[PDB]
Amino acid sequence: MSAIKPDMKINLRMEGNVNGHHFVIDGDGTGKPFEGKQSMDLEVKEGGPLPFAFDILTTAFNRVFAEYPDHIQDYFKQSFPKGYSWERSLTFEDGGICIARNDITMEGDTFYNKVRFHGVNFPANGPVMQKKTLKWEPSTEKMYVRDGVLTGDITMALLLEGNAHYRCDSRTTYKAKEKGVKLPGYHLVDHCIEILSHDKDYNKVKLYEHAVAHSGLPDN
Amino acid sequence: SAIKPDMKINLRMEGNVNGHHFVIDGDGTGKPFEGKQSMDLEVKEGGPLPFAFDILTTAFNRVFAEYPDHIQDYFKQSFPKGYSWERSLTFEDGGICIARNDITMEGDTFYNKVRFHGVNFPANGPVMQKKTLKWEPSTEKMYVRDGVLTGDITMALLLEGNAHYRCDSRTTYKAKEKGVKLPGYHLVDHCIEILSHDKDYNKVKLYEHAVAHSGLPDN
Amino acid sequence: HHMSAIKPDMKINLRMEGNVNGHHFVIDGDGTGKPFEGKQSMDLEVKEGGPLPFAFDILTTAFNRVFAEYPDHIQDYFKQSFPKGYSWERSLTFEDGGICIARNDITMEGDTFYNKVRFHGVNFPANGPVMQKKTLKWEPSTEKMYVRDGVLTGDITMALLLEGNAHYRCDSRTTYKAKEKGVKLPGYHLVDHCIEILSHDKDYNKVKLYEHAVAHSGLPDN
Amino acid sequence: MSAIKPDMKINLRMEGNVNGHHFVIDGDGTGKPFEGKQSMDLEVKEGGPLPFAFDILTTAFNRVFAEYPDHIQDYFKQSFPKGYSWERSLTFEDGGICIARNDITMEGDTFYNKVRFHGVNFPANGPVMQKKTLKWEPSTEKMYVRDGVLTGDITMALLLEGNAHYRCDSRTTYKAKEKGVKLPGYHLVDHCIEILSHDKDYNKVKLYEHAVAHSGLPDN
Ligand SMILES: O=S([O-])[O-]
Repeated sequence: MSAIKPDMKINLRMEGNVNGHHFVIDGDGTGKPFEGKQSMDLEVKEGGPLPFAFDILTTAFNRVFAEYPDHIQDYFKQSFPKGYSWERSLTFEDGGICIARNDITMEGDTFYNKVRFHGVNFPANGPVMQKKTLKWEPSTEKMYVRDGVLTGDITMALLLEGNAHYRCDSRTTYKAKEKGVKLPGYHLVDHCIEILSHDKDYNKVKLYEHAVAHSGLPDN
Repeated sequence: SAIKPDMKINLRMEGNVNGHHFVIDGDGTGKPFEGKQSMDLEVKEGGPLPFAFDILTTAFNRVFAEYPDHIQDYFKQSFPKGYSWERSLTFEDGGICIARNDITMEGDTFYNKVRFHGVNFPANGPVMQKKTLKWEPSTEKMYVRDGVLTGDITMALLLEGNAHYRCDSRTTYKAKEKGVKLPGYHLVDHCIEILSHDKDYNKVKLYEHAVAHSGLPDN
Repeated sequence: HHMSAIKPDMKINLRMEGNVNGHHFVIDGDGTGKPFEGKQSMDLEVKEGGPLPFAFDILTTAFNRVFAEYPDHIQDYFKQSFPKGYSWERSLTFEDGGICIARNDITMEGDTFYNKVRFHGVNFPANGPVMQKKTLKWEPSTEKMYVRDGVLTGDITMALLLEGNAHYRCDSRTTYKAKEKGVKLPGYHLVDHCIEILSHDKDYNKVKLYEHAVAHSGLPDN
Repeated sequence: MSAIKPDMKINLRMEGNVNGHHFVIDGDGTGKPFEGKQSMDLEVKEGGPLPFAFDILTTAFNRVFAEYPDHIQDYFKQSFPKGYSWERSLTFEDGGICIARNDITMEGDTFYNKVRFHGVNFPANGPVMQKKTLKWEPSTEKMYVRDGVLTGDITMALLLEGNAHYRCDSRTTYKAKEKGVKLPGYHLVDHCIEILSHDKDYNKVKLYEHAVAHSGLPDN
């Protein structure tokens, strides 16, 4: 009833502004929604080289690519073909704050992603502006309903040079476009996002993501 | 030098709160040295706004604050070239807004390019339900962090029914010209009010009064 | 690096003294567990301050990461911290302003872990779910373990299930410190947790608690 | 007739534990409730010399001593002779968290303060454990009612050696012991606290505080 196919293309356009620097990044990728895997090639079309760590944008670069077991309601796959949208806040431990949105629509075998990303108050000597990030660590999103809306909260951490970490708290709210899509119960979503390759200045990046929903111990 | 006793304000805000895009124009006047400014606002697009207009109002210029002679006035020292600010508002129910302003001057007019984005406001909360009455008067705590003037504020919106809605504000302020000397720690008292509005806030008259001081016992 | 003297089956002796919103209480615990299976359980008895005027659940995460199953590719700080032991301190920040801090000093004698627990909580609203006892249980969660300023630290996004099927969020931060020199710090990893009140009397003066915890490295290898 | 006299004495005993270090501090002071001023001599009875910055304890060492104007209800002066108590959390930007409680009663011309202070999760290399604090900057408490209880929130900042600042957010709830003390409307309370003198290791400290409530601008 979704018309979500086992192999899907992804078409993404993101425009943003972090600390006054405007950028536009295009993505073209492919994914396996039922396998919870996606990858994409990204190109900074405007505003490169980015004066800040590319990693902070990468979670903005679609929970339709999360493997859901049968015992958990899969709000995202049930949201199609009309699609859904999300809004997120990323609160970093040094006061940097970003918000992002994405409206996901599907035409055929392609998801289209309209992504906006704005960040403010990153310290000049912090690891984001000084590009000291190495990767996001694997994380687990906590998904619950609040005020009739599916919401995901995650304790996230960017690995830095020296193997220090930089903490970020994210909150995302997810909203099906079509009315009456059934909200899931509380669950967890394991995430692992990775930049597989990049040019020296991150004007081109290959990004990979793997996400699996589960109900926690003892069952997972 | 740059800043005259009476001064005009031209503002354009583009925003998106909870996915609703809007554009608001502002034409105003103030007295920088008395720390008072007033502005007429017209929602040019996205009207009527589906959310509390009050959340936008602190984004609608610290050059309009009365600084006393004993405290360095970074804002007036930033002109003619001007300065910019970036702000996050973290509301107690998870709603978060970020805003930027780039302020420039030509002649007797300040030009404000304002952007405002808000996400994650709950549908039955006072913001989406428009249950706000006003920002309470507040005090900004101004300090330097990582070489940047920063202002933090414990803010509270009065709601219908006499409850309050808490927000924490952090603003960073940056002069465009290199070498503007940063102030030491100080406070800025703020009072913002909507003086009038039409029923759906497509037109609003806004007024703000701000005074910088060094706290007790000398304030 | 050395023999821990941690046996596959251990006893637990716990004494907690605390104050939440001005109400003092003392709670004693006797339990047993399997450190290598990451499972433990204990019978708790409120020794005074009973019956508690707040939700018992907020105390439960304070009632030992030595009971967590670690795979051998993740360094297990807690088991190596024995025989001498370790201590932790923790803050719980609840979404409505309630804030708790808690400390445990853990030692081992023979086949028994001894836990000296303190718990202090302030600013919970009178009509909030903690003070009105509207909580059902903690949801399963995942702690993110990492080294922060040279100290092993775990941060958790937690949520209490309430009556009416709402959730009440809490953020926890715990610092863990071995008592002896030479304990190797682990790299970033995750710890799945699930805690549950198995049974209780009407006023929670008596409670049976169980916990299961498993360490892992996240996707793709978990 | 009034329980609040123009010249009052203060008797205080604090017991605390910060980062596992236990301590007991006794305080003997005087103040002028109507002028919003008080001072106290403190002596560390147990656990001295303290291994952390004494300044973090100082706001725990009574809003009875705040000058309130006629047009703002003075909850604190109206709470006596029976008294009131407060509970507070101090959330420092580097993860240190302190909670404190004070139960204040009165006998004759003396206030009795039973204070408890606990802190956890201060980093070894941070300004509290390294004793790099110089003072609390002057601040303004925002006072409002929430769920029937008078609550005060403050954006606070410790000046550090080197002219940096260390941020702390505090929230305090205040509750009269008598039923029927009328809650105030929203208002502000300016505070300044200062250590007037101390011995090298802070085993003896003289502390002073001045507080004035007001309605904000325009008025004052
Ligand atoms: O993991 S549960 O069964 O406590």
